Amino acid sequence: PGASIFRCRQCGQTISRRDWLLPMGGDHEHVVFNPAGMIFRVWCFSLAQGLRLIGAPSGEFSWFKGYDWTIALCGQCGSHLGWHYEGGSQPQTFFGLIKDRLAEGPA
Ligand SMILES: O=C1CC[C@H](n2ccc3ccccc32)C(=O)N1
Ligand SMILES: [Zn+2]
Repeated sequence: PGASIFRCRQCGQTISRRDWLLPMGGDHEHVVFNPAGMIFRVWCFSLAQGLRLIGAPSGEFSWFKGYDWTIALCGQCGSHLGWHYEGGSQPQTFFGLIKDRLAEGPA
């Protein structure tokens, strides 16, 4: 399989797997805008590794009802890869990662 692991596009750090994609609200892809109007194509993952979660969670402008977010950087290079979500149910936690900041390839 050549499409099974997601790595940081900037450095190659191991981040997630196609197996760990999560359909939240019926789709793994969510297109969203931050308060500064920046558009992100976000893929939900049940699980991710190789990140560094920055600060404490915030509910402010959460794209996912009932979840608080933390900034998720690449733990290797510090590139902004997305957010970790916590404090909801089914599931309690998940990752929302910026699709175009990942590279897909072989295990
Ligand atoms: O679910 C989220 C993640 C963080 C994101 N976000 C990105 C910048 C920003 C500044 C203030 C509050 C929120 C912010 C967002 O809009 N929603
Ligand atoms: Zn990186």
